[PDB]
Amino acid sequence: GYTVAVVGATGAVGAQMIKMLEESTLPIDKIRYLASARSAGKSLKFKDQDITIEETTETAFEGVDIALFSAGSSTSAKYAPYAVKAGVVVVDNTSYFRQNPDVPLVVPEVNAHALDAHNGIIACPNCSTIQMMVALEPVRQKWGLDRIIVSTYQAVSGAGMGAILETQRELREVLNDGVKPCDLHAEILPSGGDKKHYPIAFNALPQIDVFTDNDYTYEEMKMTKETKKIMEDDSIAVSATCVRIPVLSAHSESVYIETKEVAPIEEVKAAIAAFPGAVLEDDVAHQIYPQAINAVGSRDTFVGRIRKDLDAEKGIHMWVVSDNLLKGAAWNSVQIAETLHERGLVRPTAELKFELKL
Amino acid sequence: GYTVAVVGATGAVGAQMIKMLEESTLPIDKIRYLASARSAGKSLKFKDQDITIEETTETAFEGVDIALFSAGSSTSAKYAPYAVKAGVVVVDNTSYFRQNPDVPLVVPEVNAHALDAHNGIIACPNCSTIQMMVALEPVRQKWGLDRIIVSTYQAVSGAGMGAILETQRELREVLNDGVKPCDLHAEILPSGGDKKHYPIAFNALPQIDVFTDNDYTYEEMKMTKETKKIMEDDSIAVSATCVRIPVLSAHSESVYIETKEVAPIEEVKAAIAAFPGAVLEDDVAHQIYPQAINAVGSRDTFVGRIRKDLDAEKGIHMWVVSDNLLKGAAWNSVQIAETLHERGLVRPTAELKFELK
Ligand SMILES: NC(=O)c1ccc[n+]([C@@H]2O[C@H](COP(=O)([O-])OP(=O)(O)OC[C@H]3O[C@@H](n4cnc5c(N)ncnc54)[C@H](OP(=O)(O)O)[C@@H]3O)[C@@H](O)[C@H]2O)c1
Ligand SMILES: NC(=O)c1ccc[n+]([C@@H]2O[C@H](COP(=O)([O-])OP(=O)(O)OC[C@H]3O[C@@H](n4cnc5c(N)ncnc54)[C@H](OP(=O)(O)O)[C@@H]3O)[C@@H](O)[C@H]2O)c1
Ligand SMILES: N[C@H](CC(=O)C(F)(F)P(=O)(O)O)C(=O)O
Ligand SMILES: N[C@H](CC(=O)C(F)(F)P(=O)(O)O)C(=O)O
Ligand code: NA
Repeated sequence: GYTVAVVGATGAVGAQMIKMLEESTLPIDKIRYLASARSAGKSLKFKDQDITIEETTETAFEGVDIALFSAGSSTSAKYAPYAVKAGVVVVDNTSYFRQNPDVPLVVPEVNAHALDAHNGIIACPNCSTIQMMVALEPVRQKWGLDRIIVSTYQAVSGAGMGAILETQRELREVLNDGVKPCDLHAEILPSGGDKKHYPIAFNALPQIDVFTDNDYTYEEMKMTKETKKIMEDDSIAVSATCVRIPVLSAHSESVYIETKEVAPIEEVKAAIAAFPGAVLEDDVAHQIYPQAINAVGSRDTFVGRIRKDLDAEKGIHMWVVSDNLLKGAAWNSVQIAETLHERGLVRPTAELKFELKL
Repeated sequence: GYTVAVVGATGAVGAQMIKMLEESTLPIDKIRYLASARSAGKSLKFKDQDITIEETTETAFEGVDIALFSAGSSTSAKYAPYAVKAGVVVVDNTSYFRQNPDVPLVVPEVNAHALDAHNGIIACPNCSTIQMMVALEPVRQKWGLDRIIVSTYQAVSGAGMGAILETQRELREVLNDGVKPCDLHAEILPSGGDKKHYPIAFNALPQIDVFTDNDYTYEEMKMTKETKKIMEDDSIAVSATCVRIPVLSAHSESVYIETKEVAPIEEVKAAIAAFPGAVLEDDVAHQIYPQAINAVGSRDTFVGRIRKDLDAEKGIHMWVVSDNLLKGAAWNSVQIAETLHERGLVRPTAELKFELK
């Protein structure tokens, strides 16, 4: 069996990585929980076992077969290359390595083939991108994809445990203490590292991550760039608006596409229904559509409100929902590791292709 | 001055209509509040004065100059034609008369001209449509509009006072009682008149109003058909997705447009800033963009996140936010009434064109 390390075991994704590992088929002989100096020394469960949390260091990866990283881009940049050098296969939840040509960017239902040529690091894509890829890939396979316009409705757990706690505090202050939403104090949202912070309670913040040079945010551009890499087609036009709403878990997305060929809606429905990891929830006669609260806890991606555009021949609208901590993060990572095992790809990489930052 | 009646004075919109009238320049000699039998007798304030709520009947409109309706489509269906008969000018905040060719469907900043030929009824458009029209008209004036794609983030107050209280209860039960959002009991949302009801707490419900036979909701279809009427151009392609989110007040909209001619972004920002009723809130270097919680209480429509599409040369994305009970309803209605007064259009209609029921 494998020695498996979870880096960032204490965070929101880390907690779900633990759960998905507990429920995994992976033969695990030994598990290790790694975090920062803040959590080192504390204890955390794996099933019934007590696991002591260790500080993540350059030397902490000896004897490790598989390491799942979810501790921010900084941690992966510093330590993932040292893990590869130790002989680990890293599944990385951060954006740091995603656009590196030596790094597969994988949703297993879409591009498992990319895993075969890995060089020690597999990047888990952006959470909002992942669920959109599951929904759209069965459509692309049959009718092609020319463009995507997406507006997201994103849960706060994607910004981490602190953002979850901030959201609950703000809501409790409003609903129990009578504080006005605009009088709330915020410390993290919309973006922890950015200069200014705004309340999320009873609000909708059209900012996820920091702004880039082109007035789109990094989140919006990640949706653009990662889609093109995952689907291996730079010609797919993608533009996004990414918005944080008062939901703790599960991202929802209003997705518009134009296919290359006319895609009859009933066949699109059937195509999505038949695609692994995708579930059709589309019965408007009984008000059946994907809902964030129903998707929580499920590894599946739910698709409904499917209908053609009122004017554009090749245009289709839909509503896509998935648990952002599961398919958006921890489940996608564990599924990658299971696929690596299936394909006999869990082994050291001889040639190091990644800078050691010390 | 005028005698002004508010029909549906006790509701969420009714309360804001009172507030907008209290803050209005309209010369009001006498104020009347109308509602159902359940409210008849009770008292509501107009500034410092005590006004007794009257039951709305087909004969209760004698002497009235202006009637603002926001009491449901069936209430306007039954009573507005009798108000017109009595010589009233009706400003209707329901969807009922909106597609009638004899009825102007008005956003004052956009199509005030349409008021001149009114036949006693002027329809206030759908809330989510209004703020989109305020944002987009200044762009259409200069570079035209080929298509609109819009995804909404709608506040629960649009569904009425009960939807607010249902949302608050649900959130309290999750946060205070540890009830999973899954297990919440709902009675109103997504749509009061529909068969099944779902929790909104920590959720996003892709249903507003009921479904039509083309799989779009009436809300999505209203944004389509009302846009075409307001902008007087049936050639504008409009497709919408309308979503309820856990916000009490103010609608947000992710709006994609394609113009007829390429519209330079700084000029688009300048045109929106210069347009009455629209405010530019767009300074990404300082994280400035419209926000629902900031828009509550204001008559203005706030526009930001303005940027060209990454690929379509004439494509532009933006973010539009307005208080759905103000510009979305009560303020648009009162502003209509003020515009009628300015244009000398508050007078009895000679020819009745609406069937008495
Ligand atoms: N409510 C509770 O009683 C409870 C439950 C769960 C989590 N928590 C705590 O709340 C914190 C919230 O985290 P967050 O909002 O900042 O984001 P987060 O995404 O939820 O977690 C970030 C993860 O990255 C790890 N990390 C950060 N810097 C690191 C470094 N230099 N080297 C190795 N790992 C590093 C963190 O470990 P560290 O934990 O050591 O910082 C954490 O596991 C967690 O870190 C956790 O300690 C509390
Ligand atoms: N706790 C709650 O669930 C909640 C809270 C406040 C009010 N309500 C009542 O529930 C009903 C619908 O719920 P909602 O929250 O969506 O209300 P709403 O939209 O905020 O208000 C609807 C308004 O229309 C009026 N109206 C209804 N039927 C009428 C009729 N046949 N003739 C004249 N006026 C009429 C109501 O007056 P009336 O008040 O006289 O009915 C009310 O002022 C309303 O009638 C409202 O009064 C419910
Ligand atoms: N902030 C996250 C998305 C991110 O920006 C991220 F976590 F860095 P990713 O690795 O791209 O999923 C969110 O709102 O869900
Ligand atoms: N349900 C309302 C919109 C409506 O359906 C309406 F109140 F009937 P309208 O008069 O068309 O604004 C909302 O979501 O805000
Ligand atoms: Na194998």
